[PDB]
Amino acid sequence: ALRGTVTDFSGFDGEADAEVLRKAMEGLGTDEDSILNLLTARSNAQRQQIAEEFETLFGRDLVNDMKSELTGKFEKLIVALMKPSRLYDAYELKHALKGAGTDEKVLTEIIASRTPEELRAIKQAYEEEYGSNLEDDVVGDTSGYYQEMLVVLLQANRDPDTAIDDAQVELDAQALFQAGELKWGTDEEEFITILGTRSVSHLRRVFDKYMTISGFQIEETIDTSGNLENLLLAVVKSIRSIPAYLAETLYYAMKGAGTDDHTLIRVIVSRSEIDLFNIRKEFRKNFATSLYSMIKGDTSGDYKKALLLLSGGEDD
Ligand SMILES: [Ca+2]
Ligand SMILES: [Ca+2]
Ligand SMILES: [Ca+2]
Repeated sequence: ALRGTVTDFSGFDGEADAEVLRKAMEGLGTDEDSILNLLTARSNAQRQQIAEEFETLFGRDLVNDMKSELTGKFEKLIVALMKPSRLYDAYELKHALKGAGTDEKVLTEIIASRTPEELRAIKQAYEEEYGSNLEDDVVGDTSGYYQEMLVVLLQANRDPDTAIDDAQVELDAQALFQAGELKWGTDEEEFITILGTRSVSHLRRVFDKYMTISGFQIEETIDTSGNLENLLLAVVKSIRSIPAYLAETLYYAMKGAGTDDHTLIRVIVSRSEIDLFNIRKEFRKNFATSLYSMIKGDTSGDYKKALLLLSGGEDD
């Protein structure tokens, strides 16, 4: 059901691939086309192998060469594509942890939308790479019940789908309606436990029960909102549908004045092998154009070409 848009290339020769990229860059001048045609059509594990082979051939590090050879957004994209899947979310989290200038958007997006499995892998990749504990660094660079919600979620311990108890559904719906009357400023532990810990299917029932109880959907309570409110929205939307949430994220990365390339790159690279196909379907369903068409319009050059190759779905 969950389908990315990049898969293992058939008849893969890592050595041949290394020589293509070498021909593309050796000398003054650069063949961005050959580079982006190659790497956007190889899976991430194949890219790591291509990098290995490149080093043995040329004696040179592949990513460093592409850092000097390439420029701007296109460089940032290619270098993102070269990060191993296993470390990519751990890296984007580190990049976003900066004490005062901490990038909450990224923390929220990743933690609210990743599965239990994905979180404990991220938590392990993060300690190996950076020699510190993800939860502690998060705690040290965040505050309030935003921090609390995050730590809870980082416990990667959500309830599994079981049999539905409508009485319990009645109570939580009632508890979240009341928490929302109090503007998410009281007994925060309670609604954190409900939203951060109860099962996916339980909570989808809760959202409907809530709408009966209140007249409005739970999203309409939150949206000029704080960090904690953005997290509740991200968690709620991720509960309803992860690809929808991530389609929405892509949309706002582009809808305004310029482009939030940081987000565009991250969502495409990190989702390219999990559920980007599903993301395209939600984006078309909910925003009335292909994801392809919005990339085409908001991006240019080789950067755009690579992004469209990764994504696909022109005739969506
Ligand atoms: Ca060159
Ligand atoms: Ca980043
Ligand atoms: Ca724009």
